[PDB]
Amino acid sequence: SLGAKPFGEKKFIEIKGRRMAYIDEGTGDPILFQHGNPTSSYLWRNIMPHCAGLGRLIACDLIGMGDSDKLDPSGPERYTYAEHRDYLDALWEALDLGDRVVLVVHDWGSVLGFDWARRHRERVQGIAYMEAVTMPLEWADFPEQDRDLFQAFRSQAGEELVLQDNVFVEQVLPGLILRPLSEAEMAAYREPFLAAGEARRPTLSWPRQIPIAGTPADVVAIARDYAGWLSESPIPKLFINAEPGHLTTGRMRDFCRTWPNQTEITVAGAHFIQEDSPDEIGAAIAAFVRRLRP
Ligand SMILES: [Ca+2]
Ligand SMILES: [Cl-]
Ligand SMILES: [Cl-]
Repeated sequence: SLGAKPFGEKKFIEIKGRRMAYIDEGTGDPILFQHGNPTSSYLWRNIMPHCAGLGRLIACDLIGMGDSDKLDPSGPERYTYAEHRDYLDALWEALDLGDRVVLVVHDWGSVLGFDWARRHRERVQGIAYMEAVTMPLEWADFPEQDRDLFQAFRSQAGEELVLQDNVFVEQVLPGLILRPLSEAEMAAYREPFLAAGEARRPTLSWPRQIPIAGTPADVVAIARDYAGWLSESPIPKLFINAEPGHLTTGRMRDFCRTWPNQTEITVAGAHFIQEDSPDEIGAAIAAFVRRLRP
């Protein structure tokens, strides 16, 4: 069902001298849910219950997000993809995930998860993905109506929009969810970002890192690498397509539809589809995991 309550209990662990927060419920092989910008483990709260008893259910809060520590001193050079990956790699190592992991990914969680899967392919049992960065983008691949805003994030205007005015949390987020969010739901999304200034830096560093028209080159190369790999990998896949969808449409979707050994369903949603169709998404993930784990 829908609902504003988080799933399970937040746990904390020290990583590179910082505390990171995560949900870790149940036993067995992990089903690892990764949020992106500007969300947290909270994104998965109505989806994870569908996988009850099917494995160890894990959702990590990226550094500087959710209940994870902020980086200090924060600034325009902090919270790059590379820095997030250092923290998340270390957290995932610390969690003792074993060698039959099912990844469930979204948004920046997909860049992180697809890249981790490429690097740890022997340990990946299945990959479920939705509204994901399936390959590097060209501007034509970025949803037309949001181009100007994201171009502004990727300019000097970004600090005012995001650090001062919290545009990613307050405008982009509800703008890409089809149903109205409750007061409690927005409170949960707002909480890590209540203070103006550097507390909000992760939500600006993220759009600045999106691999678009060759920039930034490091993230482009990472996405190029995992795009080639996923297009050939026999690892079972679940593609949760969205209508109307947002990012994973057009050529982005044409491309991921070429990936081997893949099941697809379509659910209602734009970008943050977990808030529109959580039960349809959860049901599909659970069915996928049941087939992977007979
Ligand atoms: Ca909306
Ligand atoms: Cl095992
Ligand atoms: Cl972003």
